[PDB]
Amino acid sequence: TTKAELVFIPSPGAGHLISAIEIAKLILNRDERLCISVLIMKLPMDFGVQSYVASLSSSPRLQFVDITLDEKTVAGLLKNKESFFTDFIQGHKPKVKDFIHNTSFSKSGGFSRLAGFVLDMFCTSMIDVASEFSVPSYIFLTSNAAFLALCYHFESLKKEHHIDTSKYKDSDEELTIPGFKNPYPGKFLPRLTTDQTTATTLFFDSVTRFKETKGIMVNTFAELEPFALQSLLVPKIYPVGPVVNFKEGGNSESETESIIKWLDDQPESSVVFLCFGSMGSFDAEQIEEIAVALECSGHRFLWSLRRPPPKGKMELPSNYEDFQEVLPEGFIERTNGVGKVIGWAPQVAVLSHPAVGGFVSHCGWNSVLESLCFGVPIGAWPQYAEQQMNAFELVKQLGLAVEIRMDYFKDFEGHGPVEIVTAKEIASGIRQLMADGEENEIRKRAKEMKEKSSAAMKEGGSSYASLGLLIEDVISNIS
Ligand SMILES: O=c1ccn([C@@H]2O[C@H](COP(=O)(O)OP(=O)(O)O)[C@@H](O)[C@H]2O)c(=O)[nH]1
Ligand SMILES: [Cl-]
Repeated sequence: TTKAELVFIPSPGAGHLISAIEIAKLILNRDERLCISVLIMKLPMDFGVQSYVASLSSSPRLQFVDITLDEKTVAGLLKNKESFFTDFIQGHKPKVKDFIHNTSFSKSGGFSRLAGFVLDMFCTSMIDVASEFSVPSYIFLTSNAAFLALCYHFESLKKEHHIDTSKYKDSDEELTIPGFKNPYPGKFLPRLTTDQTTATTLFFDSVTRFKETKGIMVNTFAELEPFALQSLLVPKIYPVGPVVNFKEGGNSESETESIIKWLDDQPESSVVFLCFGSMGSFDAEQIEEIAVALECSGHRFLWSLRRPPPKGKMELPSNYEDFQEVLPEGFIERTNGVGKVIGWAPQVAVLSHPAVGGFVSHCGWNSVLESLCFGVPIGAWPQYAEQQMNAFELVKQLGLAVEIRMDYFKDFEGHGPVEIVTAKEIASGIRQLMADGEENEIRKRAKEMKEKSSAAMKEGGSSYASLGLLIEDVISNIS
């Protein structure tokens, strides 16, 4: 009884790999007639993927294959410090076709014909390898539907109408974008839409190749982004989210216990939770401005404070040993019993706790889906990538977040018009986020999304049937 194998090729890096495995197990646990091969690409300096890959146990219907090139080849692929990433992924094209002939599930025997490619956004170069075997490719976007509508619009502005999108940079003119109810102010656009860099022209070349695929799985659900989703036509969109990994309870549990044990002592829906994603940090004078707003607000707070990278290079934000380096004098011993300052945080464990009632966030989409899965309203303080669009959508389109400052951009090169958001903006945003008990109407819809996000994944839900339709078309390639 033959099955169908899907060749998952996520963009390199843990996070993309973890999201690819999450959606892979959703397909395997839904339909017995499918196996999946995840192809891992590893960068040289990526501790974490190396740490995470070693923990991978190959399920009987799920094989994790590592296909990276020898270091001789990879080293010769740093030639362009802004075309590295597209060059690196393309560099694995010959080792992908080798996997198809040797290590894949094909040649039979549980064993079955190859059936499709599910590629990440940065892996559109793999569409051509899938066509050498006369087999359709797919896209799995861990971003949302509104960002796909934004990519289609700016791909059209750049390649079809040949518009120089630099004009919209920090502008006050409002754009009409398919999938956005109200005009989009230019100053809220992600930098990838206005920056004329090398990386963005190669990124929008990948958006042009979205049209060659059979389908696109987006990490959202129909009731969350209804206007953005119904503006997308080619190709067929499958909202299968919210896809999210709760299982990795690890930051291991001993420090989470103290954080959880402390939140257990706080009143319910009373603590506003500070966190800014994997690479989010702040400069000395901005952390200063946050401590004043937190004290001046009067609410309980769990603040995740990480230490910045050296700015030369040097990987991700770290952790402090003591926050005597960072914090204003007396703030620590004055927020005794009301506030706590940590480094890396068990985000899902914190957001699921009943004491947390507000989530100030950079609006990274995985973080947003985690907050909405537990009904926690958001304070929007975006930093990088598409987060400025996530913020504008959550604040102005979905009524699910209060603005801290939507036109904020964290500059890694050492680009923005605003350096410091003030404690007066932070406290006023926090004051509005936790206000009015549970008659806060932004909090009211956050409650609703928790029920709708849970309903979308169970049988009968929009994401459940949409995922069921994705599998049917995948097996329709094999018949
Ligand atoms: O202090 C932190 C910051 C982030 N995360 C986790 O890291 C991911 C961040 O998601 P996001 O979409 O924001 O990705 P990013 O924007 O960080 O690249 C989520 O799964 C969070 O649970 C965490 O556990 N602790
Ligand atoms: Cl967690």
